[PDB]
Amino acid sequence: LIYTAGGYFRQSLSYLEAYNPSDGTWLRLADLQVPRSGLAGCVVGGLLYAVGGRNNSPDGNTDSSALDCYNPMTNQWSPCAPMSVPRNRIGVGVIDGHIYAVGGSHGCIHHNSVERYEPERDEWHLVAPMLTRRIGVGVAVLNRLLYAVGGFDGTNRLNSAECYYPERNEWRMITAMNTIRSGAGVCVLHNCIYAAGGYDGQDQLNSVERYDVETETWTFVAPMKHRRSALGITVHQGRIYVLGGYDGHTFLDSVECYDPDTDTWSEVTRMTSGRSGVGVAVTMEPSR
Repeated sequence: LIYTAGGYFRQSLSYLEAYNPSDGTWLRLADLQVPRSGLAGCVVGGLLYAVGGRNNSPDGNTDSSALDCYNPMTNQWSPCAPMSVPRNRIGVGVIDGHIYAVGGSHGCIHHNSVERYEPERDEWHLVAPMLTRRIGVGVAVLNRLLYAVGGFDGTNRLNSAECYYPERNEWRMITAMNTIRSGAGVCVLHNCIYAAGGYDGQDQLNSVERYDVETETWTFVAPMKHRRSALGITVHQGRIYVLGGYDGHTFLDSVECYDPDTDTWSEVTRMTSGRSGVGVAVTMEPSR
């Protein structure tokens, strides 16, 4: 199942829902302990983690350092140790069973800092900072290297990308994308990094481009049907799924699906309500 956690629709949301691409159903699961938008999702050892984000409520506006863990076998959330700082509009990636938290914001602070979570010790530790402050950064892992793509440095939006080498603890700039994107969806499919949609400071985007490590080159592929920034993204069974987002007028409930064999996008479902800034990941279906 494709799990979507939190998100925004003029309030941060607490929803955890899981899409069955065969059934078509949306399953409604235990609410997040705290309503959060701008968070990221990932899965380690079959557990779903909700990382960072921000609680936009009618009574407050607090960025979040929280790490929370959802178990599909108990349908229960439990908290983890938090990050060293709050990180709204965070990106995350998983290497070797460890969660890397990348960039994000805390008030006016635009982070270049990066930290690493170890599930077996419930500990975070800071690692080398990025070359660039990036909020709304897209994050993907390819061959155990961690890529940070695009984002917003507080003044300019970015097409640059950089690559973290864990065992050298250093960041290195790579070829920049063809398009400036903050709040894009970035994931890995087969052995390419995909960057889809986002915001260039003027328009929300429908274009999609993919990075080949071998040629160190970004190539455009087919665009999505709907322009969207702050979309959620994941990979399920060899296909990319993009969820929701914001198109300058609407918080979308559209979910589109990319087939790399046909280089075609299609709309496959709608979320139960439109939202942006969700955390998305894929794990084992809730045990019932």
